[PDB]
Amino acid sequence: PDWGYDDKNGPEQWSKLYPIANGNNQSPVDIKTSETKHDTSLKPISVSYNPATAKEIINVGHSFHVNFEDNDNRSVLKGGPFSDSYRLFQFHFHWGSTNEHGSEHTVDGVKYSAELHVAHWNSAKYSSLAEAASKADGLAVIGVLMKVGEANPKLQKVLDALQAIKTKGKRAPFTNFDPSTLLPSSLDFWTYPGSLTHPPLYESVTWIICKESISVSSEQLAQFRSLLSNVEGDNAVPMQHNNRPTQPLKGRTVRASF
Ligand SMILES: Nc1cc(C(Cl)=C(Cl)Cl)c(S(N)(=O)=O)cc1S(N)(=O)=O
Ligand SMILES: [Zn+2]
Repeated sequence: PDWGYDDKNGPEQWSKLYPIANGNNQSPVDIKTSETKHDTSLKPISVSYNPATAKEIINVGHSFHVNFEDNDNRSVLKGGPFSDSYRLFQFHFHWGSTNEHGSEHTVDGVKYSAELHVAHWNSAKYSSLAEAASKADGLAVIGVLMKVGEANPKLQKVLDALQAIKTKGKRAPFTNFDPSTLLPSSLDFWTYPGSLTHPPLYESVTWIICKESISVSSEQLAQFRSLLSNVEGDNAVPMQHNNRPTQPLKGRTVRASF
C-alpha cells in the first residue's frame, strides 16, 4: 500500500504518485458561507434506502467501509443538483487524532471531530461503480459533519460491529441497516464539484454537504481510533486519523440549497 496518512506516505506526499492531488477539482474544501451562491434550481435531496441492501463491513487498513449490494435500484439518491438516480454502495467515516479535528470539510474554518461519507454511483449513465468512479458525473457523496458531544445511538450497530474487524483485511457480514438513519433531520445542503478525498483522488464526485451536524461522543470517536491498521499477529498500529486537509477551490462555486 504505497499511500496512507503517516508522515512519509500521507496527504502532503500523495502528489508524487497521484499528480491529480494538485488538480482543480480536489476535495475536501473549506466552505466560506459569505462566498456561497444560493441556487433556486436545487431540489430537495431525496434518499430511499432498503435495509436489505446492507452487505459487509471491512477493515481496509486506513479506515473501515460498510458496503451495500448495488445490483439494482433498491437504495437510491435523487434530487438536489441531479437529473440522474444514484445508487448507494458504501458509507464510511473520517476522524482525527484528537477531538479538535477529524472532519474533512470545514465550514468558515471550523474543524469538526469526524465526518460521515454516504457514496453513490450514477446507474442512469454507467453500468458499474468501476466505470463510474473515474467519470466527472460518476459519483455523488453526502458528507455529514460530526460534532463531538452527546453519544449518538444511531451509530450503535456500526460501533458494535468493529470488534469483528479489528485488523487489516478482516470483514464480516453487516445486514439489515438503512444508513439514512445516520443523516441529520434537515437535508439543507451545500454542493460543489470535487474529488475522492484519498487516492486515487479522481475528480468524479458531486459533493452534498449537510448544513446540520450530527453528534458523536468522545468515547465513540475512541472506538474508531482503536481499530488497527496492521494485520493480525503484527504489532498493533491504531488507526489514529484518516482526514485530508482542505484543498484550494481554484474558482469553483459552492452552491447552497438554503
Ligand atoms: N476517497 C474515497 C475513495 C473511494 C474509493 Cl476507496 C474507491 Cl477505490 Cl473509488 C471512495 S468510494 N465511495 O469507496 O468509491 C470514496 C472516497 S471519499 N472519501 O468519499 O471521497
Ligand atoms: Zn470519505
